[PDB]
Order: sequence, then C-alpha cells, then structure tokens
Amino acid sequence: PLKVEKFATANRGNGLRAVTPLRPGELLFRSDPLAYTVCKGSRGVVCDRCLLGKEKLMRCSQCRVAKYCSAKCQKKAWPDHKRECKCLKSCKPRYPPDSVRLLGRVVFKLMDGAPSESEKLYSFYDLESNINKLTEDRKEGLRQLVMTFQHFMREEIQDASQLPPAFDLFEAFAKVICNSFTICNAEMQEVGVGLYPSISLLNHSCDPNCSIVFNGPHLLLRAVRDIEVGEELTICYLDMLMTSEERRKQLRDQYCFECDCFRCQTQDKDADMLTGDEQVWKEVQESLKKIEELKAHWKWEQVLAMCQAIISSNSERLPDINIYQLKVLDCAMDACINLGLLEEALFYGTRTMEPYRIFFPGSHPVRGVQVMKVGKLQLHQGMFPQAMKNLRLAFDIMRVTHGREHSLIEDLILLLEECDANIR
Ligand SMILES: Nc1ncnc2c1ncn2[C@@H]1O[C@H](CSCC[C@H](N)C(=O)O)[C@@H](O)[C@H]1O
Ligand SMILES: [Zn+2]
Ligand SMILES: [Zn+2]
Ligand SMILES: [Zn+2]
Repeated sequence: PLKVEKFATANRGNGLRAVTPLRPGELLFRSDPLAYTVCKGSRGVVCDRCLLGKEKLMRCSQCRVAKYCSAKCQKKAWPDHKRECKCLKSCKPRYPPDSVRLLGRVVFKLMDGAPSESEKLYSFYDLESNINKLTEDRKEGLRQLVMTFQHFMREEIQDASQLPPAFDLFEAFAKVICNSFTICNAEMQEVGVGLYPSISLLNHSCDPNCSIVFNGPHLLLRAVRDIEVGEELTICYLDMLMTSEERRKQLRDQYCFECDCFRCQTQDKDADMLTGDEQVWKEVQESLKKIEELKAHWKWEQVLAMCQAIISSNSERLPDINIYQLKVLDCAMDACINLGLLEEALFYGTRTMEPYRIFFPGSHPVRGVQVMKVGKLQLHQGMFPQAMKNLRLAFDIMRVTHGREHSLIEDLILLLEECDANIR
C-alpha cells in the first residue's frame, strides 16, 4: 500500500509528492541500492558488504582486493563482485575511482534483468544527466573517466556488444555525479556510495521535510515534520554546516542549479555561523582541508595532532558557535573516541551540544547521533544523571529519524536501561 507519487515539477524535470497525510517519523520508502561500493577512504577498513568497522577481514582469494567481515558476507556480495573481481586483480595496486567501480556495478546489474526494487519508481535511464547544462572542466572531467573506465573494464568489456544498447558511457557518468548518495554508518561516518533510482526523485531543500538514514547499505526514507497531502517531498543534499554561499557553490558545481530554499535566499543563520574574527577562521578553514583527508582514510592519531593545536591555539578568542571552530571540535572528538582518550572526547563533544541544537533544527539524524555519542560517553564516564538526559533526548530525536526499523534504536534502548540500572 503506497504513500507517494512521481510527477513533473514546476520547471525541474520530475519530483516526488505525498498522497496521504504524513505525520513526523513516518516510514515512507525503504530501498536497497541498485549498485554500491565502499568508497576509497573506508576501503580495506570496512566490509565490501555489510560495511562495518571490524576485526579480521578476509580478502577475496582471487582478486586479493575486496575485504569481507564474514564468510556469509563474501557469499552474499559475490553476485556483484563476480565480474569486477577480475579487473581489480589487473589494477593491483592501482585502484580505480569510486564513480568508476560503481558504474561497473550498474552495468552488470542492468545486464542480468532483475526488476530491481530500487527502481520501482524511476529507472536508471530516467535519471537526470544534465548534459546540456554542464560546464567544460566538468565535461572534460567526464571524458577522463570514460577512458579510465574502459582501460579498467578491459577484462570484461571489449565493446558495446556487451553493453545494453541505447546506453552511452559519457552520459551514464553524468547521471552518476548528480544522482549518487553518500552512505554512512551508525556513527554517521561516510563509508561508501550508491545509486538509489527511486530516491533520486526527491528534490533539494536546505530546510526539507524528509530525511535519509542508512542501516548498513540499506536506506530508510522517513518524514521529519507534519506533511499535508499533495506537497512535494524534499531532503537536503548537503551537510548542514555550510553557509548560503558554500551551498550555492557546490549545487552549481555538482547539480547545476541555484537554490530556492527560503534559507538560501535570506542568508539564514549565516551571521551566527561566522560569528567571530575572519582572520582567525580564514586560516582555520584552510587547515581543515588537510585534516579531513586524514579522516576519511582513518588516520586518527594524525588528525588529533593537528586538531588539539588549533583549539588550544584559539582558546582565548574564537567561540564554539562558529562552524569552523565547531568542525574541529567535532573532529577532535571522533579522534579521541577512536583513540580511547574518552575523558578528552567528552570534554570536547559536550561543547558541541549547544551549537548543534541550533544548527540542526527539528529532528535531524546527525544531531541525534551526536547526542547519543555524547550521552554514551557520559554513561561510560559514570555521569548517569546527565547521561539519562541526553540518551532520552537522543531517543526522542531518533525515534523520528531512524524508527524501530533501524537497528541502532535497539542498541539505544539497551543503553537507556543500562544507565537506569546505575541509578537503580
Ligand atoms: N531543489 C532543486 N532545484 C532545482 N533543480 C533541482 C532540485 N533538485 C534536483 N534538481 C535537478 O533536477 C534535475 C533532474 S530531473 C530528474 C531527477 C531529479 N532529481 C528530479 O528533480 O526529478 C537535475 O538537474 C537536478 O539537479
Ligand atoms: Zn575478488
Ligand atoms: Zn560484512
Ligand atoms: Zn537553499
């Protein structure tokens, strides 16, 4: 029994709208990807399937590239890894770009003929390409891949015979770039990327009515606010820690459009975001580029090296409420956590609590998780009174964003009751 529908929008291709009244936290759609892969960063640190930060990863006997959590995970992924395994062995040790490997996976999937439940609303051939509205460096970037693609797929693909006809590579990639989704783990860390054709119908907003969470590679679409019938459905395409400017910039450079959202048009919260001295945070912003490099690759130690310096450096001057300051804290935290310096972790993250409340308005999965992490630490620290507070708060947020359908709730409840037992 369905709850939404496809339609041609005002001026922007297609889109998605409701067909019933929808309350907060309602589960609207649910999909496995059509194709997905572990992104370069997390490669060789999470499983090419369940996508989970783990112990002892056995690597495909054949290619010796793909890594797997269990013997079952390996077996399950095999339908996909089947063909690529070959090429990955030839690339060794040169490893192909995510978007390339991803495409390989979509090629093969369209070459079995499975009525993929991810395409139930919009096929792959229906996806926007923006061919006519692309720049030149962009177009020249695309021809790049096609070349790198064909060298990579030498082993399995010799010519357009083995491709589904009415199918252009150059075109395909265009679809990829603006139709891809960043997959995150429980701790809202980016671990892989995939295409979710039915979900791609959702359009952008900087203050949207819908969220997406990932239970491993499995995607959940939920409502976040009360929605009246016939209303267009939107998610945010971006991180919420950006300025009206930054947002516009990427959207042009990646999706090829100018934003409509109220917020974009009236520089919403932009003052607060940049509150402070430009000269300080102009340097801070720069350092972060090299820092986040060492985050996607899980270099932790090295990130903390850089982080701790800057927070102690501009401790006298720059407030927590500034985004760049905050971003550092956020990192400083995720560092200490993966290092074990939990006392330190807490001391930091606890300071991100207030800014987050402000920047992540309503019910946002990121805020929830953050709160959870912070409460979880307090619980570890034995600050049960303050812990119970956040855990509850976090629950109250996540009961909307995740639902009983996401396994992380099961884990959060258990934390609540454990905290309970220490208040006995
Ligand atoms: N909020 C928004 N404002 C303007 N254009 C948008 C948008 N969200 C998506 N688009 C554009 O819609 C075009 C594709 S039309 C087909 C899929 C698309 N996501 C859709 O809206 O149906 C793309 O150029 C994409 O950037
Ligand atoms: Zn292999
Ligand atoms: Zn696994
Ligand atoms: Zn906007």
